[PDB]
Parts: sequence; structure tokens; C-alpha cells
Amino acid sequence: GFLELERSSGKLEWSAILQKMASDLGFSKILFGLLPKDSQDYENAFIVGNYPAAWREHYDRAGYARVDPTVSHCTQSVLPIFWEPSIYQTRKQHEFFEEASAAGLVYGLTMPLHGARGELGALSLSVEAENRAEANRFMESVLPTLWMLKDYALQSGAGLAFE
Amino acid sequence: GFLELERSSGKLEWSAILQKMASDLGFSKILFGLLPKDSQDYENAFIVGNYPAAWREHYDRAGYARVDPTVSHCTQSVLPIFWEPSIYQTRKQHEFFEEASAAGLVYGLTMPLHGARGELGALSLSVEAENRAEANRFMESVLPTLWMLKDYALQSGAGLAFEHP
Ligand SMILES: CCCCCCCC(=O)Oc1c(Br)cc(Br)cc1CNC(=O)c1ccccc1[N+](=O)[O-]
Ligand SMILES: CCCCCCCC(=O)Oc1c(Br)cc(Br)cc1CNC(=O)c1ccccc1[N+](=O)[O-]
Repeated sequence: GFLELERSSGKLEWSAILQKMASDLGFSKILFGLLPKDSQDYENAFIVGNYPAAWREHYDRAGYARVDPTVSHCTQSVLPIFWEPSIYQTRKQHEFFEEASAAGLVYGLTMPLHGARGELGALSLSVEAENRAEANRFMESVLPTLWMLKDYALQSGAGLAFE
Repeated sequence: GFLELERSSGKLEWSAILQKMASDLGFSKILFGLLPKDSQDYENAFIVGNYPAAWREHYDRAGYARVDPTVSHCTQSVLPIFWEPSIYQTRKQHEFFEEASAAGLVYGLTMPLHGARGELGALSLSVEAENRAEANRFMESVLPTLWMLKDYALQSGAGLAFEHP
């Protein structure tokens, strides 16, 4: 399933299944973020996951939506962006990397979300890996599954979030 | 192998690469169709693949874009729709399925495409098989690789269709 996310009964069970799927696949931290079509800000955002509260708060308070290189990437692509040194170009972006790392989120990837009704978002997952080599090996072995996952999460989440 | 789609220059080589990748996954016929954001007709569509010419012409002339259940599905979902007379209901819909079958396009699936810039389209692929059960086994066996392929085709195809000189 393949169906279990769509066949979840409400936000709570959806969130838990999503987090559990991620957990089973090997990702201890996930965040699904979705905005309605042509959103001006994040006032109508549907954001669900198990990222630490302190980090969620820090990201909001620091305005990191405007710094985070995965955000801009999502506006330009349907392909995943892996969390690697090359995506952090400016000192501001390097600072974001360091703060995310301090919060425990070092290795991972962000999958852009583009819904059939203009929904815009991202599914981010972090793996608690020993090092970059181990992180990449793990991520390669799960990537095709995660690629299907992001679209199922999008289709179901959008239905749950905006109708 | 996905890197080859960006590496290519021109509609011809790109389409050839995509067709080969699809063939390697067990699909002998494919159609990649993509419209720019908020298109009101198909005049500005980018449509490439190896569906037979006669079928392409008939589908257009008969107005099957308004009948084909995979088309309406693509406007509503990011998930694939498998080709099944179950997705047919109306008179024209069984006409459509009958004519598609006659053209040799019986089993397959359509993967909706929703681009970062509002591009809307579909990657449709047909699989040759002895029966639907076998067709389903062939398709399920490659679904994760196809899922990646459709997004790689979308990202590279949108550039080729609408952006690159
Ligand atoms: C405009 C497009 C719609 C994007 C809609 C929001 C998508 C989203 O969830 O962005 C967030 C938000 Br809101 C809060 C946090 Br905290 C994190 C993100 C996404 N970024 C990452 O997950 C990320 C990415 C790289 C490195 C570290 C991290 N991280 O947070 O630990
Ligand atoms: C508005 C969003 C759409 C986006 C528009 C692009 C989708 C597309 O390419 O539709 C077509 C077109 Br144009 C011509 C033909 Br011929 C076929 C399709 C899509 N349908 C199938 O491939 C299909 C589907 C089911 C059964 C048989 C077939 N078939 O043609 O053999």
C-alpha cells in the first residue's frame, strides 16, 4: 500500500502512517509541507511531520524559507535535491546548514511536490547516518521507493489538506 | 542512464533516448505529451513518441482527448492510471478502447506529468503481453524505475519543449 495513505482515516492516521513508512524505510525525521495554488505566504500551509519542535520554531523565526536552497529548488524542478555541500553556496546558506546539523538534521533529501491543482510543496527526509558515504549508500538503495512515496503522499495529502 | 536525456540535443535524439529507455523497461510504444501552463487547446503542445501515425491522426480527428479517461485523470492526479475498460463507461469510451485495441494499444498505463512551472501532460506507455494479468506483472515489475523516468522525462522534456533554443 500503495493505498494505505489514501485509505487512512484522517490527518492523524495519515501523519502516523507517513512517518511510519519513512521510519520503516530508514528515515527517522520527515516533513511534508504543502501550499495551495498561488499562495502568497505560508498562512494556508499544511505542514506535517516529526522534525523537532525547536528546529521547526527556529526555521520559522529565522525566515529560513528564504535561505533554504531546497525551497528555491522545489520552485524550479520535480527532481530530488540531496543535502550535500554544493547546494549551500552563500554564508547564509552555510549558516542554515550548520543550524540544521546542530538540530540533528545533517543527511537527507528534499522531494519537490507539484500537485494536479497547483499545490506546491516539499517532502523532506533526514537519515541518521554515521557519515556521508553511509548516507548516500542508504539513500541510493531506497530512492526508487521514496520516489513513488512522494507522489502518493502528495495526492493523498492534498485531498486531506484542501478538501 | 537518466543523465542521457539532458545530455541530448534536439527533439529527435531526446525522443529516441526516451523510447529506448521505455523499450528497455518492456514498453514498445510510448507517447510523451506536454502542454504549457494553463493551455486552452493543444496547439502549443509538445508531443513525441512512437505511437503509430494512423492512430495519432485518428485520435485527433475523432476528438478522443475529450473521451480518453486517462486525460481527465491527468488533470486531477499525479498517480498513474492503468488502461482498463473499467476506466471506460460511455459509448464513445468503448469506441475509444475498441479503436485503441485495433491499433494494437491494449495494455499500458498513463503517468500524469505536472511540472514545476505548471506544465501539464502525460507519459503513456503500452506493453505487449499475452493477457492483462501478464501485462500487469510486466508493468508492476518496473513501476519504481518508470516512476523515476517520468519525472526525469518531465524535467528534461519541459526544457526541450519550451525553453532551450
Ligand atoms: C515554495 C516551495 C513550497 C515549500 C513549502 C514548505 C516545504 C517545507 O516543509 O519547508 C520546510 C519548513 Br516549512 C520547515 C522546515 Br524546519 C524545513 C523545511 C524544508 N527544508 C528541509 O527539510 C531541509 C533541507 C535541507 C537541509 C536541512 C533541512 N532541514 O530542515 O533540516
Ligand atoms: C489535459 C491533460 C493531458 C495532457 C495532454 C497530453 C496527453 C496525451 O499525449 O494524450 C494523447 C494524445 Br495527444 C494522443 C494519443 Br494517440 C493518446 C494520448 C493519451 N492516451 C493514451 O496513450 C491511451 C490511454 C489509454 C488507452 C489507450 C491509449 N492510446 O492512445 O493507445
